Amino acid sequence: SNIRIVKRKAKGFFKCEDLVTIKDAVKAAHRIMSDASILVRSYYLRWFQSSYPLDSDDKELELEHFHISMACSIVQGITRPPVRGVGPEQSVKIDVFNDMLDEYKRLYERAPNDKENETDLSLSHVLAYSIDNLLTAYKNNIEAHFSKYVKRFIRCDMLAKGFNKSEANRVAAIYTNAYIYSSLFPSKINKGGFPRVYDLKANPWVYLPKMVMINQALETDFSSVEHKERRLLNPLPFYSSFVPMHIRIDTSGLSQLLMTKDRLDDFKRSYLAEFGVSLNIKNKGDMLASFEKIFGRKATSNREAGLYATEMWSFLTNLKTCRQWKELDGVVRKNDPKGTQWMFDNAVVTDGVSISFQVIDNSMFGRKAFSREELKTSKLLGCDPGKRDILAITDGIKTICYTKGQRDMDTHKTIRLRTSLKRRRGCGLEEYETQVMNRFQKRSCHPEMFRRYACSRKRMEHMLLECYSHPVFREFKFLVYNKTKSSEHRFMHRVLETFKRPQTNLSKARCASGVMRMNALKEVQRHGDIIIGWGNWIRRRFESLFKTTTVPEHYTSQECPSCKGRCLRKATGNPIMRHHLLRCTNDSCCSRWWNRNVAGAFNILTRLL
RNA sequence: AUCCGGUAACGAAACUACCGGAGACGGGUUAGGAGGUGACGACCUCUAAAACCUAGAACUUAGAGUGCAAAUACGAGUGUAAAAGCACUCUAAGAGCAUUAAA
Ligand SMILES: [Zn+2]
Repeated sequence: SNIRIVKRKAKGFFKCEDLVTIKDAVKAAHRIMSDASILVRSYYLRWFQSSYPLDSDDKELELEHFHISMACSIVQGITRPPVRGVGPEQSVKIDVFNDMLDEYKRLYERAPNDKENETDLSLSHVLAYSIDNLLTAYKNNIEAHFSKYVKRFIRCDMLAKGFNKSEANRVAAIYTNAYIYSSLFPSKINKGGFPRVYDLKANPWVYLPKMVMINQALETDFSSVEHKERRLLNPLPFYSSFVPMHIRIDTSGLSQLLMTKDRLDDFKRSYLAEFGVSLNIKNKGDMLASFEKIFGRKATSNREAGLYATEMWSFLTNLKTCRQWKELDGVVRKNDPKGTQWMFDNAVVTDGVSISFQVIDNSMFGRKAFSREELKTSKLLGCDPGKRDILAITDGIKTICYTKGQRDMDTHKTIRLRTSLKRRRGCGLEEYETQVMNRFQKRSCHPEMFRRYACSRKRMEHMLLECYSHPVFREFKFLVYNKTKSSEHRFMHRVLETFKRPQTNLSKARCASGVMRMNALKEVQRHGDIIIGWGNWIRRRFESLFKTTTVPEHYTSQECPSCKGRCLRKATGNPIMRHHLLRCTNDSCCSRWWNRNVAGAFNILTRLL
């Protein structure tokens, strides 16, 4: 199906009287989720010491959906398991609640208190979607960063054994290629002979214990290794940021928040008068009943049911009487070949400052089902995606780069940091956050080190949340998104004007050949008439205005256009070995001075030609 | 304090130096422009804002328009009688979120 999102400010969307409830709901959601994540993280660490190496008669611990749900109940002070019924399958899961409950007592050094976290509002339903995001986070972190752990462990070992820090990466790469394509890998799972990549995607939980072991050794085993090389990772993600996070609100969730039995009667009377049908609702919880019993008759089609959801939002929100409704009232973009029509999807995501609207295709609205010759005339350009500079563009006679500093100035980097320090320093919390908490780095995986950090934060949790609850922090969170487009769009506009006119010089770039001059003199007047090369190593928005192509990156930083062989290496022969100075290693070269951007970008463009 | 461009010492740097332009989130609070002598200044008026305070808005780029701010001479050496910037309407091209995280 087709799904799209629209992001706008939340001002005016909610009614004035109901605005207070929404604001307070966000605070409770962040506190419960943040505390729950720490409790879950601590529990898993204890399981690591329970059995390692793993036994052959038991399966690895995999976190299920109800694990996080029980954790939230413990935080709120629930005294008994939420499990319903008795059966062989629930024999083990029932006892797990007691173990987790005991762990919560062990984490803190004081008697648990219930009302320090409970809230009178019934915000249980909202927490349902927040759990899903955390669960999916573990899979993404394990699969993506697994290869990084392997290289670092081998890299640290080489450094410890006295081997030079230059060949350590090469040695690690050789081992990594063989195993991927001694104790850092398990036995091959798939019997079909496929590479280990398929095995990694088969299940991420199997490899999670291995990463935990790697981190523990890195903290203490490699004492002599330099601090810079020992960059600790976070195999177990957890919500550490104190800033409130976003939440998802649906029709069922919205009713549980704002609807009340006394106020419910007003909705029933309004619906009956305006539609002539009386709802079969007698209590607040009856609003979640199936469509069959709501009216006593069944809908003729799936799209009919969707219309019911839309009207519910109108009563509790100014959906059709707000400024933002202009872009959601069946607006069709000018450049859609299919002429698709979109409408509100009865879903809202907000954090109290910014609101994101979910809009789906009209054709699929309701109950969804289960789920070449242009190169001759076009002007050619190449790119060399580096690290210091996000992107670089060359044409054989001049170069332009999108430096990291350019984005920093556009995003108001200095102001954001300046404002944050001053506001926090007013309450005196700066010393505790930096001087104290820095001694107990959160990325540590040992139970003892983590326990010290966990209890320390709990003591100052009340003060920290109030200080970080100021909207100023969230305002900057929206500012970066708004300014991100401006920084990227302006650079793309500069690209057109940079090469719109024929180059005014023909001899400054001595390395330029006859072919380079022929392409430079070409005149362009449209965005789509320019073709920009790209490499395997931001491209989402660039392709929307300019056509792109892929070029191999093999040996693109050593080859030279007018030499018998590779001649590019780091500059030598001077007392100072500067950061990015490059000098040719032979006199038979068109140019003796080179830099990272021009040296690599020029070769990429040459291959395209 | 930083970004961009040029200049040499064979498309050279976080210092090898110099020169010409941008910019410091929103609101209240300071110095610059224009005008009762569009001569300077004597006296006032419209806009605007670095340091400080503060629970506080906004979909993005190229261009086209409208709409703003009012109070030297004649004569019998002599008396006196449009800029910075901002707001709105348009055209063209775009328009999917929440987070974990790093060489
Ligand atoms: Zn060469």
